[PDB]
Amino acid sequence: GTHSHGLFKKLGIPGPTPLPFLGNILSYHKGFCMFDMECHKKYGKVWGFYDGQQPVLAITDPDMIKTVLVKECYSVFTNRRPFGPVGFMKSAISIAEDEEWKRLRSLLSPTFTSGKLKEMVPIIAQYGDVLVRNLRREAETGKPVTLKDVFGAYSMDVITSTSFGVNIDSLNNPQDPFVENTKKLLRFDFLDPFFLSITVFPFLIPILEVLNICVFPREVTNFLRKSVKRMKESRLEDRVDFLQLMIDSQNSHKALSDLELVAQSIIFIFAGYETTSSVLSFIMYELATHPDVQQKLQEEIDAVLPNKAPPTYDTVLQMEYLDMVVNETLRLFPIAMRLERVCKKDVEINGMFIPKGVVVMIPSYALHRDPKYWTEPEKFLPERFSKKNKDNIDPYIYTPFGSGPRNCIGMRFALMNMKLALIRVLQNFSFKPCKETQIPLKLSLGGLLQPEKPVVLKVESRD
Amino acid sequence: GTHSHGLFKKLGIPGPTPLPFLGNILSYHKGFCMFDMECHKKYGKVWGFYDGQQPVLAITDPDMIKTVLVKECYSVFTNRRPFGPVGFMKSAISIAEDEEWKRLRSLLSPTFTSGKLKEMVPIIAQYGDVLVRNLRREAETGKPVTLKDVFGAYSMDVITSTSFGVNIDSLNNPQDPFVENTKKLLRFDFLDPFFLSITVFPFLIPILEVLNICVFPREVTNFLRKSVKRMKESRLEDRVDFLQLMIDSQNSHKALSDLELVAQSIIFIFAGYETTSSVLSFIMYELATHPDVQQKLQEEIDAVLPNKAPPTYDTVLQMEYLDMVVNETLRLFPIAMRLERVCKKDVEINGMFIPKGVVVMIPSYALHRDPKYWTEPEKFLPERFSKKNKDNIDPYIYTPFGSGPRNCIGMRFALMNMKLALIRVLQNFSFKPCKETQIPLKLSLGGLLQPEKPVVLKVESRD
Ligand code: HEM
Ligand code: HEM
Repeated sequence: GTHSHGLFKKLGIPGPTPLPFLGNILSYHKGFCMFDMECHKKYGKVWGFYDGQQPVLAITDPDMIKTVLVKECYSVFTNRRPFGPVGFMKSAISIAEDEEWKRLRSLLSPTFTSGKLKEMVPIIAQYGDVLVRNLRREAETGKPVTLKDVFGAYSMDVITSTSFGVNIDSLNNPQDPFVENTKKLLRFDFLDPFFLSITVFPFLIPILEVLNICVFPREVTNFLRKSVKRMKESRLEDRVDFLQLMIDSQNSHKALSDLELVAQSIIFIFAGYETTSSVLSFIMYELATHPDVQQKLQEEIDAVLPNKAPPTYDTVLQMEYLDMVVNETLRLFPIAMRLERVCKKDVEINGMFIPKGVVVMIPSYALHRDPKYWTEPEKFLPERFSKKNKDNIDPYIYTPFGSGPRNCIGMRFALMNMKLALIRVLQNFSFKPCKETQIPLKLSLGGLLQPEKPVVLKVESRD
Repeated sequence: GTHSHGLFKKLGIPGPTPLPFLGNILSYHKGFCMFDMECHKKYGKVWGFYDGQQPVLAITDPDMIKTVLVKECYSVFTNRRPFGPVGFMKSAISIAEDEEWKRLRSLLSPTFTSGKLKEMVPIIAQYGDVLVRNLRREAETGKPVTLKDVFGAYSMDVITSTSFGVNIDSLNNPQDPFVENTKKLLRFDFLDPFFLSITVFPFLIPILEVLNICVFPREVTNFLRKSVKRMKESRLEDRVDFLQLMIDSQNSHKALSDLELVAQSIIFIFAGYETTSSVLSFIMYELATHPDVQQKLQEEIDAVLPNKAPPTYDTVLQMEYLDMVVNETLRLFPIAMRLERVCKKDVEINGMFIPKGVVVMIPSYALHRDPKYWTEPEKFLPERFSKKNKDNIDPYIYTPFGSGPRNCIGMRFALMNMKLALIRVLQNFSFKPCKETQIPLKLSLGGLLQPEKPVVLKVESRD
C-alpha cells in the first residue's frame, strides 16, 4: 500500500504526504475543487498526490498545459485515466485509447461540423418552444421553479430528437419508456462509495468486467442497444440526427461497427445530458442574482430578434453579450473540474521529467479562480469576456471544454444548444430569486460540481 | 465463460470446439506436444484453440512464420504471452514488452557477441574438467549415472562462474548457500495446478501482484539481489562474467538501472540452467542408444583434439559431426515446444486476417516431426544436418532457438557450452544403456518436454 508513494519525493515534487493504501483520498472530504485550490495555494505551480496508489501530477503553467493537451497529445498524452468496469462501452470515443480513439475521432468529427449543427438548429429550436410553453404554466401559477427539472427536460428533449429523431415532451411524458431509460445516464460521482472503493482496490476492476458488471446501467444500455437496432432496421425501408449521420458514415477507417455506433449514441447522451442542464441552471442563477446583467441580455436579444423573432444559427452567433454571459458562467462553474491525461512514456516537458504512468492533471476549477489571472475571481463579471478584455485571457488557463485534439467534440453543439434555450426563455420570462433561493450559492462537497441545494427561482412572464 | 469462444468460428478458422470457461485446456491431458501434433494432423496448416478465454492461432506455413517472427516483429508481433504474477521481474528482457524490450535487447546484445563468448571459453572449459573428474568417480564404482544430476551440476557450475565469477563445484557443494538458491530457478510447468488455475482465472493476476506474490521464488530473488549488490559494492574497490559486462554497460539507452541488472542476472540463470542440462541429457541418451554415432563423434573429437587436447573456441567450431549431433537432438527435443507472439493490432499476413490480442503460436515440436519436411521424423539421424542434406532444411520449420529479432539471445553461448561439455566427456568416457535405462524413451505428459523417468546410463572410462 506504499510501493509508488515515494515517487514525487524522489522527483523533488511537493504535495500532500500520502497514507498507506489510501494515498491522499481522505483529502477529498470537501470535494475535488477545494482540494485543488488548497494544493495550488500551498504548493505552487506543480504538485503531486496519490489516488490510492495512482500518482497524479497537477500542472498550472500555461506553456506546460499546451505541451500536454496540444503539442504532445498524440505521442505521449493521448488517453484519459481508466476509471472502472466499462464493458462494451470500451468502444465509446471518450473511453477509447491510442489508435482506436484516433480512428473514432476521425469517423465522428464530420458529424460535429458547423454545417451539421446548422442543419440541426431547427430541431433544437422546436424544443425551446416546448420549454417556454412548460415554463409559462408555472409563471402563471406563481410556483417557484426547480431549474434542474425544467432544464433537464429541455436537455433530454434536445438529445432524443437530435440523436435518434425521437420527439418527446419529456417533462410531460416522464414515464415514456425511452425517457425513463435515458434519464438514467447521469454523470458519475467519483467520490461516491463505489468509486472510492475502486480507487483503493483498482485490482478488482478485472473481476467486475469478467462478471459483466458495468458502470453504465446494463438495463439502460440494453434498452438503447435494441432501440437503435430497431431504428436502423427500420428507416432503411422508409432525418439529420446523429444516428443518421453515423449510419451514413458506415457507407463510404474500416467504417464504424454496429456496436461502436451504439456506444457513441449512448456516450453522446451521457456527455451532453446533465452537463447541459447543469450549466443552464448555473447561468440562470447568475442572471437571477444579477438583474442588470439579465436586463442587458434581454435588451441584446430584443435588438437582434425584435418582437420575439425565433432565433437562427446566424442570429445566435451575433449575440456578443450572450456569449460573454455563457463564458463567464463556465469560468465560475467548469463542470469537468479537472482535465486529465495519462503519461504513456518517460518524457521531459518544459523543464521537468514526468515518468510513464503518471496521470497529468490540469485543475481547471482552480485555474479559473486563480487571482494571478483573474481580478476578483469569485465575482460574476461578464465584461471579462468583452472584445475589450478578452485578449488577456490565456486559452490554457480558461479551459471549460478542454483543449487540443481531444477537447470536447460537442463544444459547438452544446454552446449553440444552451444559447438557443437562453434566447427563447429570456424572450418570454424574467427569472428572480425566491425566499427559497440559496444566496450566495453553495457548492456540494461531493464529486460533482453542483449546487448544495437545487436552484429554485421565480419565473415571471414579460407579457 | 464464452465471450471470445466464437472468434475462430467467425473467421472460418478450424480447431477443437472450446468448453465454457475452460476453453480447450482439457485437451492438455497428454501435454502440449501431443495436443499440437493431433491438431496439426486433423485441422491442417492453421488452427485455433482457447487457453481459457485466450484465443491461440497456430500457424505452420514457413512464409507466414517468417512474417510473424522476422518481418513484422517490431510492428505487430513484439511480445510473448503474459503468464502470471511477475513483480520486479517485469524488467527481465524475456518478459519486457514493446520499447522496453527493444531497449533491453540493445543494452544486452553486446554481452553475447562472439568476442565475449570466446573470452568466456576458458572459464566454461574449467568446469568441463570438473565434470569429468566427478564422472570418473562413478565410472570406477560402476554405479549407473543420473544424467540430469551430473549435467545439472555442470550447468550450474558454468552459470555461477560465467554470471558472477562464483567458482563452485556444485555437485560436491550442494548446500553452499549460493547453489541451494540458484538450483530453485527451474522452468515453469504451465500445466501444473497453479498455472492451469491462472489460465482459467486470469483476472486474479492483478490481485497476486498487489500482494507481492511472484512466480519467481521471493526468497531466491532476494538472496540473489543482495548477493549482487554485495558483488557490485565490492569489485569496485578491488573478470569477464555477464555481471561485469553489465556493470561496464552502466558507464557509457538511458543505461541499465540496478534493479534491471539483477533482473537480467536472474533471468539468465532461469533461461540457461535447466535448458542446458535437459538438452545435454537428451544428447547423451541418443549417443548411448546409437553406439555408431557415439563412436563416430569420438573419432572426430580425437582427430581434431589428439591425445585429449583441451578444446578451444576455434576447435569446437571445427567439429561438423558434433554440430550435426547437437542439431538433430534439438530437432527431436525442442524444449521450448512452442514459440509465441501476441498480435498487437489487426493485421492481414499472407492471406489471412489476424485480430488484435490473439496469441500466434508456432508449434516447433510438431513441425520438427512433420513428415512433410522430415523423412522418418521419429528417427535420430544426424546425417539430416550434413553439409550434403542441410540445405533442404527450412529455417522456419526448424526453430529450436526461435527466430528473428526476439530469438534466443544466448543461443551461441548455449551451443558453445554444451559442445565443450560433450567434447570433454566423450574424450574420457563412453556412455552405455543400463537395464534401468528406459528404451525407447517416453516423454512426460506434463507441461515440460522431459523424459517420463530420469535418464540413467552406465559411464565407462576409455582409459
Ligand atoms: C456545456 C456542456 C459541456 C461541457 C462543459 C463539456 C465539457 C467537456 C470537457 C472539459 C471535456 C474534456 C476535454 C479534454 O479532456 O480536453 C469533454 C469531452 C467530451 N465531450 Fe463535452 N462537454 C459538454 C457537452 C457535450 C456534448 C453536448 C457532447 C456530445 C454531443 C459532448 C461530447 C463529448 C465527448 C465525446 C468528449 C470526449 C472527447 C474525446 O475523448 O475525444 N460534450 N467535454
Ligand atoms: C540449449 C539451451 C537453450 C535453448 C534450447 C533455448 C531456447 C530458446 C527459445 C526457443 C527461445 C524463444 C525464442 C523465440 O521466442 O523466438 C529462447 C529465448 C531466450 N533465451 Fe534461450 N535457450 C537456451 C539457452 C539459453 C541461455 C544459456 C541463455 C542465457 C545465457 C538464454 C537466454 C534467453 C533469453 C533472454 C531469451 C528471451 C530473448 C528475448 O526475449 O529477447 N537461453 N530460448
